[PDB]
Parts: sequence; C-alpha cells; structure tokens
Amino acid sequence: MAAIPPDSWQPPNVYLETSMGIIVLELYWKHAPKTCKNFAELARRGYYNGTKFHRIIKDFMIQGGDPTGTGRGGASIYGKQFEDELHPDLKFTGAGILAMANAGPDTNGSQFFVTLAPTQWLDGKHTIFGRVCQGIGMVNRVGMVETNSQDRPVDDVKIIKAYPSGGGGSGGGSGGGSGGGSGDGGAFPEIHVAQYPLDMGRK
Repeated sequence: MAAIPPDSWQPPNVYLETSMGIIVLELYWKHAPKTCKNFAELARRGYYNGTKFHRIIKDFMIQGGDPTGTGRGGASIYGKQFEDELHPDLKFTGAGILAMANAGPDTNGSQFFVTLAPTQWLDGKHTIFGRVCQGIGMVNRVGMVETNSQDRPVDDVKIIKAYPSGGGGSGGGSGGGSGGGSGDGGAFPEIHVAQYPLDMGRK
C-alpha cells in the first residue's frame, strides 16, 4: 500500500552541503520504515535546499531543518503530521546520533537533529533513527560554537545543497592498523555498544 509514490531512487544515505561544510547522514531503513521514507522523500524532493540549523546547543544537539521557522517545518508532501513512532530501539552510545525532530508526540515533521552527546532527556520525546557519517568533524566544530563575536551568535548555518547519494567509505591498515576510521563519522547507536566519535560527548 502506497500513500506517497516516490518514483525515483532513494539512497539510504544523503549528503547535506552546508555553509560550513558537508554533513552526510543515513536513515534507519533497517527498523524505521516511516522515518527512512520521510527524510528520503523530502531529499529526492529538494526540501533541505531551503532549510537551516535552528538549534545549536554545545555538547547537546543540533536541530536542522524547518524551512518555515515555526517549529513544525514544511513536510507538505504528506499533508498532516504523522503518528508518534517514539521508540529508540537504539541507544545513545555516543555523539552523532541522528534523530527525527517534531513539534509534539505525533506532530512529527520533516525536521531532524544530531546529538553532540548521549541524549537520555529526549528518549521518549523524539524518535531516533539516524547515523551521521563523513561529517562529524563539521558537526563538532559547528555544534561547539555559540558566538561568532561580541554578543553575536555564530551566523545561521543552513543546508546549501542537499542530495541523496550513498557514501560507503573504505579504510585500510595492512601491516599496522594502529589508527582505524579513515575519514569522518559519528558514533554507532545501532550496534548497542558504548563508543564515541571524537571524544566531544565524553570530554
């Protein structure tokens, strides 16, 4: 049964090129059949190309989206708001947890946010189903900043160009893989084990 025909290719991963850099993230097509479709649908639409980061709290979370600036975003493709899917099957393992933003329990919209630390204060307030990749350093240097100068907050960062495309990534260390993790990427809440991307959530 199809309420909204995508009729296109929706990669499980998308890249958001912002005024600061690029933020690549994926949706949980694994466990969240709604959330993955919602973000993907708006991605292949071209909704993020007019969205901005509205809430940037250091070591907290970074809310991104809401083209309207009212707290519920656009999301006019499905008309109304969607049921409360509030159930983090994953856990706040570290920083880099991509979650879905909403104005109420079932007032879920097309907005999202990334957590700079293990968020247990929104476990049942925001449905969490996402993973950030190859952009955690940006999310870090963007989430840690509050002011640009005097008493002026860091000028609003927005998503300049956003397109759905699968970034896999590949590493290596034949003979001495002392490092590990060639590139960027947040923590993995899907593996259900505690680990941090770059210490920012534990330090």
